[PDB]
Amino acid sequence: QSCLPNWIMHGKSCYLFSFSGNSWYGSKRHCSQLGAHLLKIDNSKEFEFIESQTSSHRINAFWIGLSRNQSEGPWFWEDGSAFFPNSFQVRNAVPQESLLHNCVWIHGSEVYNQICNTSSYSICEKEL
Amino acid sequence: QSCLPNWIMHGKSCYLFSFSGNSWYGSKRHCSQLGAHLLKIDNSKEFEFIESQTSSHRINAFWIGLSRNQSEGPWFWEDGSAFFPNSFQVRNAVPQESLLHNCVWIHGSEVYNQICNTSSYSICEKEL
Ligand SMILES: [Ca+2]
Ligand SMILES: [Ca+2]
Ligand SMILES: [Cl-]
Ligand SMILES: [Cl-]
Ligand SMILES: [Cl-]
Ligand SMILES: [Cl-]
Repeated sequence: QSCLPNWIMHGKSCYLFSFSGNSWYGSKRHCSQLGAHLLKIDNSKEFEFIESQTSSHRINAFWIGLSRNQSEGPWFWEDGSAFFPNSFQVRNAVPQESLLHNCVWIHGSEVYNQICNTSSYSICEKEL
Repeated sequence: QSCLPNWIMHGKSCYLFSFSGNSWYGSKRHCSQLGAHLLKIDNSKEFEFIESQTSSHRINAFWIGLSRNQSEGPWFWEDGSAFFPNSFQVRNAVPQESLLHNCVWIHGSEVYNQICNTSSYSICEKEL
């Protein structure tokens, strides 16, 4: 069971920390070109691993595979599964301030909703 | 190469026509669990193939992998690539009438925006 050069193994996955700026959509499509998807956080061990990387790279945020379709309405992971705050809650959460903030990125130790077209770094994930 | 039993080959893909009702999100989940994604239409030949199936199965509509994160926002395929009306235009397009209509399905020969949570059939796609 292998990961590609420059991808990091943890748990049951391979990870690319992409230090390049893209909208959330551009990030999704970059991960897709690599046969991967934007990060889905599945458990606490996965979260703490990711967080140990994002908190050590806190100059930019990293787009992840979490988004909603309505400007407030349910968060869903890139595989279509529902969000549960098992490891973290999405931050910036009153009605008004959340307006058009429909995609999610990690910045340091915090997971934030954000305007989808914002240029940021990203994390891709592929199964080990 | 090969497609799974009950998946149909066309062009460079294998297709599952899923005759089971789900939300757009639930359809996304089902395709993801099969190592697949919701239909992405890449070309006119692919569209015409799909349309010969949807127009012969008109009792229900089929969720596909096209959605937007806000109603005043651009459609994107499930791989993050931008939508272009090469084969079809999404139908129901005046501002006020397509609010909360943020996911796309095919019904017969037409592609419509719809309320994401609506239950219908779906089409999964994976590479041949
Ligand atoms: Ca994961
Ligand atoms: Ca396709
Ligand atoms: Cl993704
Ligand atoms: Cl978790
Ligand atoms: Cl999908
Ligand atoms: Cl059309």
